[PDB]
Amino acid sequence: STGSATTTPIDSLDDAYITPVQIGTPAQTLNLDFDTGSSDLWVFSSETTASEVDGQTIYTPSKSTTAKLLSGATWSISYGDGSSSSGDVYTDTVSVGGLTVTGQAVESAKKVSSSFTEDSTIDGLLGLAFSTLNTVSPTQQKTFFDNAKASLDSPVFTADLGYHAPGTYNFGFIDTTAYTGSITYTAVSTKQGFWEWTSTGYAVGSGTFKSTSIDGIADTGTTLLYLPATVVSAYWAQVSGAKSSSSVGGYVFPCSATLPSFTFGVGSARIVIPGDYIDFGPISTGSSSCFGGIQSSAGIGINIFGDVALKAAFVVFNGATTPTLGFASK
Ligand SMILES: NCCNC(=O)c1cccs1
Ligand SMILES: NCCNC(=O)c1cccs1
Repeated sequence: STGSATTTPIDSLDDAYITPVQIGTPAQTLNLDFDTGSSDLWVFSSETTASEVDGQTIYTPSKSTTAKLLSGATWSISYGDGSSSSGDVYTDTVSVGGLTVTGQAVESAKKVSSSFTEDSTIDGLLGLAFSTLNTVSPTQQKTFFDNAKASLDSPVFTADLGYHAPGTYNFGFIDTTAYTGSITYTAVSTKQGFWEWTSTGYAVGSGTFKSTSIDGIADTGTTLLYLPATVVSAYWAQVSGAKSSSSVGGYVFPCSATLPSFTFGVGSARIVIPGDYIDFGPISTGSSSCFGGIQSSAGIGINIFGDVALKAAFVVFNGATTPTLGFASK
């Protein structure tokens, strides 16, 4: 089997991407944030505290003939950005882009943190990291990809995120029309439950490439590119008037700037992030200070190849017995 779904930026900055997902019988379509950095599929629901719902579409398990309470199971998750959610669990039929899984754990939120409530465009998350990170207790649950894998034509999914445009998530096949050149594959560690890999180095603009190992995760659920402070300082040093602002919480730059590109290495291959991809717009409405798309990971404890990086590539998440990542230009 295969599936193919379009993913759409939630706003003009690409702060996140939403992908429609069919849950239940008859289908209830929710717009979920596909997150290769977490492993829970959770939704706003008829159980969510009413004051914490503001415009999201909810899953109502009592209206699905295939929904079953997963008795005793609860979940609770805290993300790296400080946001959180928790609740109970149903199993139900979940389809993405024509690919159906029966008996998928659908984690129903009873509580969500303010940043979820305040984002009316995201109806929940669909985790695509390794199932070892799933938070359901006392019986850990599998991701949608892990449940689908055996049925897929190839045990893979691909992320093709757009810059200020829609893109695609495919499951079970590699669309050879969607990228240029060849795909370079690189090793993955699953030891922390993430799609963790080692980049071979970086360049700033037309500068020389620096060969250096940068361990990090491929995380579609993180907006920005988070790298070591040395690398980030080298990038922003090429932008007149850029500075790290403790008050704003990262590097800012004059909105009048033309940003340089940023290149990262994948083995002997190179992915180029155009400068425009690194502009996240005014820090507040009407400001002439703009927020940078490359930020330090020093406060995180891991480097994160988020959407800024991933949207410059066609990315293969290879879930073979030994997982690997693939990157191609496009
Ligand atoms: N801070 C806004 C609410 N949190 C989110 O939208 C998340 C997306 C992916 C991981 S957390
Ligand atoms: N240098 C121009 C300031 N940047 C912007 O207005 C936007 C960034 C992303 C969408 S608009």
